[PDB]
Amino acid sequence: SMSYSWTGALITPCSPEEEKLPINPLSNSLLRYHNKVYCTTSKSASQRAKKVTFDRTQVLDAHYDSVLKDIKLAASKVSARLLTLEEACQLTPPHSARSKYGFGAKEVRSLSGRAVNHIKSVWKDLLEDPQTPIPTTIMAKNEVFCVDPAKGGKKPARLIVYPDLGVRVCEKMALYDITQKLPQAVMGASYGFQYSPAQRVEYLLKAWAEKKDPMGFSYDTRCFDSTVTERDIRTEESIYQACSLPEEARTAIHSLTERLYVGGPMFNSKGQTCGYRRCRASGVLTTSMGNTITCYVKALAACKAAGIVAPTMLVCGDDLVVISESQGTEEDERNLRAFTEAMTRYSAPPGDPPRPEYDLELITSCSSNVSVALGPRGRRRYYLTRDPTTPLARAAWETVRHSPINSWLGNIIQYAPTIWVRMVLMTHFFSILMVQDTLDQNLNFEMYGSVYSVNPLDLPAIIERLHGLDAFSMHTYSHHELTRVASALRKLGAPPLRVWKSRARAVRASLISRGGKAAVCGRYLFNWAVKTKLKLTPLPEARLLDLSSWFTVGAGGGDIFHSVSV
Repeated sequence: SMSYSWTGALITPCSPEEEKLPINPLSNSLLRYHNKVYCTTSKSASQRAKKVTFDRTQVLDAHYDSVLKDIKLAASKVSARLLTLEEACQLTPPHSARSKYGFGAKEVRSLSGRAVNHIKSVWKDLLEDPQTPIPTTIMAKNEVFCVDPAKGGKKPARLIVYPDLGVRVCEKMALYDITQKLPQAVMGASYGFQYSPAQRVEYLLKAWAEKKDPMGFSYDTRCFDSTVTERDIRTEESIYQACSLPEEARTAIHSLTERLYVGGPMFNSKGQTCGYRRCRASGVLTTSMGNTITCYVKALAACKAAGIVAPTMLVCGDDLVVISESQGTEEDERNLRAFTEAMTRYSAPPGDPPRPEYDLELITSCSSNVSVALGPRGRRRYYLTRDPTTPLARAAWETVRHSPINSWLGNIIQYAPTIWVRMVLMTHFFSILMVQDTLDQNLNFEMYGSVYSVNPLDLPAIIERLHGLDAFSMHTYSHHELTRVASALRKLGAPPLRVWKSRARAVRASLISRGGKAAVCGRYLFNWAVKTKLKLTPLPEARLLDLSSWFTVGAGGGDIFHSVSV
C-alpha cells in the first residue's frame, strides 16, 4: 500500500509564517550571518508530501517471528492501568492545539465543564465504536535550521498529523501508563528515553568497553513513519494487549488502533479533505513508543539475519545505534549490507547507508555523541554533546521571536557540561533575561520530544542534580570538540569564545549584584569565566529535586507535559 494518498488540496498554515531570520541587535549579538538561518514553512509542505509518499512491501521471516515472540512474552510481565480523566488532563501542555469543540488546553488543564463532558463523550464513543476512522489534521511544522549547501540548501517542512484535543486526552487515559512500563519490559537497557544524558553516556561507554573489538553503526531509515505498515501498527497493538490490562483499556486501545493508529482521513487547517494516511501518525501518543518498539523488533531480527555478533542497541524512536563485535573490516562491510537488506525487507529501507565506525566518539544517538574533558581533581569526565549549529540557529530565532515552547532552555539543560552551552548559550540567555527583566519566570521548552516547565533561576540545582557539580568545573575539552564548536561559530558569524568569556564575566557580575537565586546562577554557572575561582559546594536544593524518572515520564511522546519535581 501507499503510505499516503492525496486529494490535491494544499497543506495550509493557520497563523502567518516567516522563513527568514529577522535581523535585530539582541539576536545579532549571538550571530551575524542571519541569511544562513531559515525556518521551514507550509511553502515546502508539498515537497515533503512527495518524499513521504511511497509504496510499502513487507516480507517477514523466521528471524522476525522469533524476536516478536520474545517481545510478547516479555510484554506479558507488565501490568498497566487506566489513567483517570484528571491525570490525563494534567499531562496536557499549556499550548496544546485547541479542540474544534469549543475549548482549549487551558480548559483541559483546569478541568472545565465543557472540556470534561466532551472528553467523557469521546471516551464512551471509543468504547462503543471500534470502526469509524477518526479525523486528523495535517500541518507543516515550523522548525529552524542553518543552511547546509553540501546537502542541498534547505530542508522541507516536516509534516505533523494529529487528532482533536478530545481524542488526545483519551489516548493518555488508555495508553500513558503503558508508555511508562512497556518499553523497559521489552528492550530493557536498549530503551533510550529512560536515560538522562549522563545515563546515555554511561550506557554507550559500557556497551563499547564490553566488546573485545567494538564496531558501531547508526541506521537511518528513510522516512520511518511512512515505512510503518498497518500490520506493523496492529502488531504493536498485540504487544500492548499482551500486558495485563483492565477490560475497558483493552477496548479503548483496540478502537484507537483501528480508528486512529492504522490510518485515517487528513484535513487541512481550512477543513478541506487533504488525503488519507495508511502509516504512522507523526502526532499521536504512541508515535515514539510505537517507533521505538517496531524499530527494535526489526533491528534485532535484522542483526540475526545479518550475523551481527553480540549486538548492544540504543533505540530512541526511529533513531537506532548498534554496537557489536567486529568481524573484520570487509566482514563488517558485508554484514551491514545484509542488515540493510533485511531491514529493507521488513519495510525500513535506509536513507544514508550505515557505515562501520570504530571510534566511540563518532557514534551518534539522536545527533549526540560522547566526549571527554577533565573534572576539578584531574579525573576524566565523559559527557554528551552535539554539533551546536542547530541549537545556535534556534537560539538566535528565539531571541528575536518569542516561542511559547522554546528549544534553548532544553539545550542548556541537556548539554550543560558542554563548552558551547556554558560559554555561549548560558552567557547569551542570562544577559537577555536581565535585559528583559524576566529572570524569575517559568518557561516551557521541548526536551526529547515532550514539554517541560523550568524557572531559569533553578538551573544551578537542576544541572547539579542531572550532571553533578563537575558540570560547573569541566575544563581541558578535547580538540575534536573545540574544533567543531569554533567552526560552528565561524560558520554562523558568532563572536569567538574569547568574546563570550569577556561577556560572561560582566553577566556574572550583574547576576551576583542581584543577590538571591540570581547570584547563585552567577557564582555556579559562570565560575569558568573568572580568574580567581570560587569553591562551589553542593546545593541543598539539588538533593530535594527528584528528576530520577524525568526523562522516562516524557515517553519521547509529544503532547506530554511536566514541571520540575521538588
